[PDB]
Formats: sequence, structure tokens, C-alpha cells
Amino acid sequence: GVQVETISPGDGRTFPKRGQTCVVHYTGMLEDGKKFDSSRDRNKPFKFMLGKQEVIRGWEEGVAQMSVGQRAKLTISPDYAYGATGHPGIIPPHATLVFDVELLKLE
Amino acid sequence: GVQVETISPGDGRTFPKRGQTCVVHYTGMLEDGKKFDSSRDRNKPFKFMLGKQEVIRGWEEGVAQMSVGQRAKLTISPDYAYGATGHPGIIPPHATLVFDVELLKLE
Ligand SMILES: C=CC[C@@H]1/C=C(\C)C[C@H](C)C[C@H](OC)[C@H]2O[C@@](O)(C(=O)C(=O)N3CCCC[C@H]3C(=O)O[C@H](/C(C)=C/[C@@H]3CC[C@@H](O)[C@H](OC)C3)[C@H](C)[C@@H](O)CC1=O)[C@H](C)C[C@@H]2OC
Ligand SMILES: C=CC[C@@H]1/C=C(\C)C[C@H](C)C[C@H](OC)[C@H]2O[C@@](O)(C(=O)C(=O)N3CCCC[C@H]3C(=O)O[C@H](/C(C)=C/[C@@H]3CC[C@@H](O)[C@H](OC)C3)[C@H](C)[C@@H](O)CC1=O)[C@H](C)C[C@@H]2OC
Repeated sequence: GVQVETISPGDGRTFPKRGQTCVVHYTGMLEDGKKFDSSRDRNKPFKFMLGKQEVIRGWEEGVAQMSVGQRAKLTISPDYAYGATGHPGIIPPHATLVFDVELLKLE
Repeated sequence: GVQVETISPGDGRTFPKRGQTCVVHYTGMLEDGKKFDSSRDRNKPFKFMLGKQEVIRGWEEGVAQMSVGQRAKLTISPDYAYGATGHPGIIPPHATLVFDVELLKLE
């Protein structure tokens, strides 16, 4: 599944609704902290919508539990990410993924 | 994991080696038989290589157990396919997949 550990608190009131656009900053790492990607590096937030198979399930369920402005570490089991296959040339089979995500705004 | 059920026997001697190119025909279906894709429809075999994260794990492990000319039904658990996420607008979360695959040749 997904585990959400808070780094910095959100507003405690504005949670993402299916059909809203979430704007985030994220860093993706293996369990040992090795970084594989970050929107922070690109200087451009990542935007996505809930309820449209636009992201791995771990995110769909993890982000939904965050409130605007919150910064959290999402730990995602392989079945809620890339499972036994992984993601070609970046993530190996059966990898639990760690993402540092900041929920910037909802639009 | 993956279960391989033979429809028609292969040569019983020529099994795919990592690094060889497999040429197949396949039909992908949900567990109720509903078809989502087929190379047969396109009149063009699908080619892929073992050991390069080019296909879902269920295929990587299923095809490796087939010999040239064999026709088999591969039943693949969600973690060996698209897991809890599915594949946008085609396969739902937590779906076991059925593929009718024919191993035409190795190159
Ligand atoms: C149209 C094609 C290009 C389109 C690419 C972009 C919009 C740019 C966007 C910044 C992607 C990043 O590109 C720099 C890059 O992000 C990773 O590095 C990453 O950190 C990651 O894991 N993310 C990204 C942040 C959200 C969670 C997760 C994800 O859900 O990503 C999604 C993902 C891969 C889902 C698959 C979809 C197929 C399902 O079958 C499978 O289910 C198992 C899960 C991405 C957002 C896709 O929806 C959309 C795309 O692919 C991946 C390791 C590889 C991925 O590049 C491809
Ligand atoms: C470069 C991009 C386009 C490139 C597309 C083609 C060469 C055309 C090729 C006929 C794909 C089909 O296009 C008509 C279509 O085949 C499906 O219909 C299907 O029957 C399927 O499941 N197949 C296809 C036959 C092999 C097994 C499986 C697969 O392994 O497919 C692979 C797959 C999706 C793997 C993901 C990869 C990311 C991992 O993170 C994830 O791990 C969870 C698993 C395909 C072969 C990818 O390697 C390469 C591509 O995507 C998918 C339901 C959706 C897929 O279209 C995208």
C-alpha cells in the first residue's frame, strides 16, 4: 500500500478531490535514498489529476491524504508502483519507492 | 506469478535465451475473455527481447518456458502485470491478464 509520513504540515483542511488538478514538487528515491528523478531539478512542478489512471496507485492514494502546503514522504510498495517489472532502465523489479512530495496547490 | 497452459505444443527443444529476439502473435484478454488487444488484428507479429525490461514480468517469465511453435495461454497475476494501477483507459486496477501467445520464431 502506501505510508504517508509528514515532513511539514499542510493546512489541515484542503484535501484533493477527484477531478481537481494537483500541483506538486517531488523527488523519487529508492529505499536507500538514491535519487532517480525530481521535478525540483527541472524547476517545474508536476501536475496531475486524481481518478484518471494518470499516476501509480501509491500516489493516487497517498496524495489524497495530504492537505495543501503539506510536505510528506510517501513509501510505496511495489504493487502500488512498478511491481515485479520495474520501470525500464530506472527502477528494478520489486522495488519499494520513496517520494518526497510537496502539495503546492489545487486547481 | 505466471501460469502457462499449452494449447499447441512447440518443438520441445528451442527455448528463448536472454538476448534473443522473440517473434510472437498474441491476444490479450481479461479473465472473462474480453479482448483488449491483439497483434493478430494488426497482421503484424510483435517482437521483443528477453532481459531488457521490454515487457511485463509475467511475459518475461512465461515466454521463457515456451519452445518455438508453441501456442499457450499465459495467466498473469497483477503484480506481474499492471498491479494496483492498471494501464490507463484499458486495464483496471488489480487485473489478472490472459494472453494467448504463439512463439513463431527466435532471431
Ligand atoms: C505519455 C507518456 C509520458 C508521461 C510523462 C510525463 C507526464 C512526465 C512525468 C514527469 C514523468 C516522469 O518523466 C520525467 C517520470 O517519472 C518517474 O521518474 C517518477 O518519478 C514516477 O514514478 N512518477 C512521476 C511522478 C508521479 C508518480 C510517478 C507516476 O505515476 O508516473 C506516471 C507513470 C510512469 C505511470 C505509469 C503509467 C502506465 C501504468 O501502466 C503504470 O502502472 C504501473 C504507471 C507518469 C506521470 C505517466 O502517467 C505519464 C507519462 O509517462 C517515472 C519512474 C518515469 C516517468 O517518465 C515516464
Ligand atoms: C515506447 C512506448 C510504446 C511501446 C509500444 C509498443 C512497442 C507497441 C506494443 C505492441 C504495445 C501495445 O501497443 C498496441 C500495447 O500492449 C498492450 O495492449 C498489451 O497487450 C500488453 O500488455 N503487452 C503487449 C505485448 C507484450 C506484453 C505487454 C507488455 O509488456 O507491453 C509493454 C508495456 C506496456 C510495458 C510496461 C512498460 C513500463 C513498465 O513500467 C510497466 O511495468 C508495469 C510495463 C510494451 C510492449 C512496452 O514495452 C513498449 C511500449 O509501451 C498494453 C496493455 C498497452 C501497450 O501499448 C503501450
